[PDB]
Amino acid sequence: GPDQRAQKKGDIILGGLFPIHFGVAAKDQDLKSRPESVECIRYNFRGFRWLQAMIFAIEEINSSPALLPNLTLGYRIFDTCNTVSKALEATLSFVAQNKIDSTIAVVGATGSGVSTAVANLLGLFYIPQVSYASSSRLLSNKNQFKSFLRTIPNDEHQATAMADIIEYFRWNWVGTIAADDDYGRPGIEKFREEAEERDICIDFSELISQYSDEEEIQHVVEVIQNSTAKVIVVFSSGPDLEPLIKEIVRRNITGKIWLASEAWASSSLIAMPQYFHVVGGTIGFALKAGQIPGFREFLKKVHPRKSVHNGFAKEFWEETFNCHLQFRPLCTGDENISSVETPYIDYTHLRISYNVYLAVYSIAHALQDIYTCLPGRGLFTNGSCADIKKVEAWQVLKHLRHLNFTNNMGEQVTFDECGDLVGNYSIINWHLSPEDGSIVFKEVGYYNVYAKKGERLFINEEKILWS
Amino acid sequence: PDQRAQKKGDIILGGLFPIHFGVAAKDQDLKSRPESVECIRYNFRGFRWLQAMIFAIEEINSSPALLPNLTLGYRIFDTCNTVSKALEATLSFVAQNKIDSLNLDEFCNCSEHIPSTIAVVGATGSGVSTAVANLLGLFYIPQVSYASSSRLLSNKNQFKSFLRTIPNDEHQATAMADIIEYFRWNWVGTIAADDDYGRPGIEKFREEAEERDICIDFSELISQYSDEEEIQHVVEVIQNSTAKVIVVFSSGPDLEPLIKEIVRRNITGKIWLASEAWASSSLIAMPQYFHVVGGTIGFALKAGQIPGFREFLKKVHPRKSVHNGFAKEFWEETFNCHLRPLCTGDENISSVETPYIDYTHLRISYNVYLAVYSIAHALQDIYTCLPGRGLFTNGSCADIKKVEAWQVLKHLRHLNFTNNMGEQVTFDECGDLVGNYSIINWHLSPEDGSIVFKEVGYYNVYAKKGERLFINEEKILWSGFSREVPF
Ligand SMILES: O=C(O)[C@@H]1Cc2c([nH]c3ccccc23)CN1
Ligand SMILES: O=C(O)[C@@H]1Cc2c([nH]c3ccccc23)CN1
Ligand SMILES: *[C@@H]1O[C@H](CO)[C@@H](O)[C@H](O)[C@H]1NC(C)=O
Ligand SMILES: *[C@@H]1O[C@H](CO)[C@@H](O)[C@H](O)[C@H]1NC(C)=O
Ligand SMILES: *[C@@H]1O[C@H](CO)[C@@H](O)[C@H](O)[C@H]1NC(C)=O
Ligand SMILES: *[C@@H]1O[C@H](CO)[C@@H](O)[C@H](O)[C@H]1NC(C)=O
Ligand SMILES: *[C@@H]1O[C@H](CO)[C@@H](O)[C@H](O)[C@H]1NC(C)=O
Ligand SMILES: *[C@@H]1O[C@H](CO)[C@@H](O)[C@H](O)[C@H]1NC(C)=O
Ligand SMILES: *[C@@H]1O[C@H](CO)[C@@H](O)[C@H](O)[C@H]1NC(C)=O
Ligand SMILES: *[C@@H]1O[C@H](CO)[C@@H](O)[C@H](O)[C@H]1NC(C)=O
Ligand SMILES: [Cl-]
Ligand SMILES: [Cl-]
Ligand SMILES: [Cl-]
Ligand SMILES: [Cl-]
Ligand SMILES: [Cl-]
Ligand SMILES: [Cl-]
Ligand SMILES: [Mg+2]
Ligand SMILES: [Mg+2]
Ligand SMILES: [Mg+2]
Repeated sequence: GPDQRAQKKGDIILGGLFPIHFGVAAKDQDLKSRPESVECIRYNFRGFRWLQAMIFAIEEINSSPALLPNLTLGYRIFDTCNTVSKALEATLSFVAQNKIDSTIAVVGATGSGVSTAVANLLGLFYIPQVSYASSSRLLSNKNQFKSFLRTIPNDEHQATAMADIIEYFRWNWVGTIAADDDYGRPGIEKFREEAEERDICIDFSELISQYSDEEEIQHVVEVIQNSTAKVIVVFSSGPDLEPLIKEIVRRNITGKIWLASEAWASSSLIAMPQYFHVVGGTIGFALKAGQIPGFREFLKKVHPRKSVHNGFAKEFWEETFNCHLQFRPLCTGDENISSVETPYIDYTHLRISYNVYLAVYSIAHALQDIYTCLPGRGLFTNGSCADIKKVEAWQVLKHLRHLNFTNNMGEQVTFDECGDLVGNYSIINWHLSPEDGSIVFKEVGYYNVYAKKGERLFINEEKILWS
Repeated sequence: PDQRAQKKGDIILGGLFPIHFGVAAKDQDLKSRPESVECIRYNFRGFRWLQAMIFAIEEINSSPALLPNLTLGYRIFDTCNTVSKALEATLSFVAQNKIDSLNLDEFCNCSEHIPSTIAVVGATGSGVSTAVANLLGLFYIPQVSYASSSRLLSNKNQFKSFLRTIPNDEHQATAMADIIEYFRWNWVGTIAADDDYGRPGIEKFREEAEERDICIDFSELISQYSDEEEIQHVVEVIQNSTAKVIVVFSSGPDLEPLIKEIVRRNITGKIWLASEAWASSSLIAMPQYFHVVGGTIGFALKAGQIPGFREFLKKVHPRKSVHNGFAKEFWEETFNCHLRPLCTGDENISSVETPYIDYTHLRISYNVYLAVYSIAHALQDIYTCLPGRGLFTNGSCADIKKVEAWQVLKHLRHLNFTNNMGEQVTFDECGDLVGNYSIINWHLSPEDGSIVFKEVGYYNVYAKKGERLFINEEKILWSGFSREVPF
């Protein structure tokens, strides 16, 4: 498969897909010469941290005598660059054996459009796929996506929560903006429905993307400028929102109340001090934080020399310290992760990282249920058991479907009939640090998804800065 | 990959067609290894589409002028209107390319006689074509769809190798808004197939409706595989709404279960605005639904002609058609027999009415024909390329003895030829072809008792905004029969 990867041999192999870069180099192909492989661009430190959470979980599991005693979990982890084409190249390598007719499960991907394309392929071979971040309602369809599960909740609930917040403040007038993809469009469509139900009037609705040109961006900015709406609901990833926000900042459009979907509510591409005059005071959703003891210390042990199995550690180092590995100064190999602020280690809560950790543990526990299976008490024909020495992916899928374990936070993890894992949301608000000058994500509330109308939303208004 | 239509040649075109309407829905409990899904419900019109591709290729091969050195072969698979079947097929189309991408030729035992697919014709449903395009685009294999009209496929960043001989739905959705504004209708309902055809068609409709101050009372989603509760919910929304006009963006197969239940409950007096995929669908235009579905107003693509195609169609035979492995089941389904009594092998295609041969106009069939000819002409442009005047680096030319798919794509992107109807065929920068629409209205035949598609207007996409619609109000029969409005 692909050149740059994180790989380690084992008895049972987990595939991994993570956005180590935010995108791909805009060399629009006129096809005058044979297309070359496209270059990934813009290092995603947070994504590398996500990838680390998978490697951490696997090492921790292998270090546990109790969990899967006979066996070692290995891995094969690739960079998607947030792009369907790269994700799919990687995925063709995961199914290489099956297609000729060995990867037993896949953790990923991030964007719902990437996970969809991956799922169409993995589902052919009944290889289970557990996404840590793809939240589109479209992936809940088990007729189309037969092998897909996720440790993040479905956006039906988040979109409803957005309508509930607006109704809570007795607002009645908003604008909407959505990424033109399988995350933004179904999220905002559900929002529209719930908003109409609550007599919230929507003054405009625009689409954006990472690749919107100057005219498209200009048009959206003009719609925003010509509207009396103050509250703008935005369902988008950071990369898809960034070009719009840059232009809004350029024109100094001040005083908007931004309501942020979870994909950009914590995005370092948007939460930048020099945008704060436009973007300050945004209110957004975040998933519930989880804890992973020892993960931060593991993170600080990365090294381009010592990390033999993780071929992304090299570029990570070069990007962090702005150097080149043996004029771009050469890296010493002795520099200090703690001296440079990036999202790699500058975080307070683990959210998506926790979902990654749970995705791996879901797979591991499903395998453990195979290991401990007693004849007659199994899930397959005639109460038969699968053989863990010769496990097939479809058996792991079966076990993932019936999985029920208690996680380190004391919570039961099970997947519903659609492969979804239910969850609540935290509500955060963008403040400026008086110490730091940086944007701080203050928790101001939470949303309890499965409570009765009018008992779901808990907000501490006193904590909100409207700028 | 078992049943297929296949024939060797120097240059191979892939094909994808919905020979069945769907698959046997059977939730797998995964107590034993999953088996492949069963395709169900023979699609005679789709088999005709597949025939138009084979016909075009035989015609081209019979032409001394067009591609003289070379023969075009083909490898054509049934999608059953499903992503998974389409993708199994597509993995065969890219088998060679894929081995190269992963260096798999060295690390496992791999053949040296895997024939290369140079272009693919298909698929039908936009949801299927999108998934196929993600894969074909990886290898820059050109894909020319004859029916996938979603605006999403116009995105060349995502779908690098996709083109089509059908217009995208942006104008069609606009036309629906124009018609409503024309009749001063308001508080309309919308229904869309929950896929990449229905959702973006209705989204564009919503935008245009808003621009014209048309209010929408409900918006529901449906599919072929909706369960009883889902269908019941949508029928209840329709029952509880004051809306008389309902805009429906869906294929026939995705609409059929909803319509059956609407008929079951005798919901009458609705004005249905039909997207092009179901405005002529034999699954919906059935006499016994006419009390619900009569008077539907919908869109139809421009017809084209293919001399000799009808006669080619009548030549099909389970014995003689060695290359077309769908001919067997076609025969059995047409004559209700087995190779249910045994088939003689001598029965007559003209004795049984199915969509195979019971048609007036070739529309999607013509798109299929043009898709194949688009590929052939792009190849011809390679054949006739003169050094310095070529499309590649330094005005260089491709070698037609060693053509690569990406070069065909390049040529398709700049293709400009004149078709048998005297029209220029070119694709815009998004891989799209422009087309007008006829507006049709569902009448009942006084002779036949069957549903007839009366032209009552047209939509000219070349005219200025607000001057594209023409309707002849006098020709509309409301609820299918009434010249008096309202009644
Ligand atoms: O499904 C999707 O496309 C989004 C992608 C996404 C989510 N959360 C994120 C955090 C960082 C980067 C990307 C994301 C939630 N679902
Ligand atoms: O893009 C899609 O999914 C639809 C599929 C489709 C169209 N027209 C048709 C006629 C007959 C059967 C199917 C179709 C237009 N685009
Ligand atoms: C917004 O206002 C500008 C300046 O008055 C006007 O000319 C333009 O047509 C408007 N643009 C949009 C997209 O509404
Ligand atoms: C935007 O407008 C403010 C006043 O609201 C003005 O000071 C300046 O032009 C802009 N703000 C900044 C931080 O540049
Ligand atoms: C999961 O297991 C716990 C502990 O036995 C049990 O209480 C809970 O009811 C189970 N949940 C499901 C959904 O099976
Ligand atoms: C959300 O939190 C509430 C309050 O702690 C709890 O009762 C509920 O079960 C949680 N829901 C989910 C889906 O985790
Ligand atoms: C429609 O009919 C009545 C409205 O009062 C009610 O019993 C039923 O639940 C309604 N259904 C829907 C989908 O609105
Ligand atoms: C259904 O209702 C209409 C009258 O509005 C008509 O088509 C038909 O006579 C009715 N049939 C039944 C069984 O109710
Ligand atoms: C195609 O060819 C004709 C003349 O043969 C030319 O005039 C026309 O502009 C061409 N079409 C396009 C879209 O370039
Ligand atoms: C569309 O309609 C008008 C004639 O009504 C004409 O200008 C144009 O040629 C038509 N285009 C096509 C592709 O038929
Ligand atoms: Cl990803
Ligand atoms: Cl799947
Ligand atoms: Cl981000
Ligand atoms: Cl098809
Ligand atoms: Cl493509
Ligand atoms: Cl149909
Ligand atoms: Mg262990
Ligand atoms: Mg809009
Ligand atoms: Mg020839």
